[PDB]
Amino acid sequence: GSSGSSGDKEWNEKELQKLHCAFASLPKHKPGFWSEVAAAVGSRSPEECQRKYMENPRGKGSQKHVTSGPSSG
Repeated sequence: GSSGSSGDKEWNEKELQKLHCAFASLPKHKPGFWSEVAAAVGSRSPEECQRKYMENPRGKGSQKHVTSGPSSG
């Protein structure tokens, strides 16, 4: 029947697949990897593709709210 989920800062398959796809299609050895994956993930920003992935890298991962880890940019 009916269904849907609204009200939870999250992406959608279309995005994910785009994030992963690109992330896969495109090399991670590249510089503006985000800018790239962001191309296909246009749906979102390249700076977000990181924040997103960071949460769901592959498995558990690591989250940080206060006093972020090592920052470089």
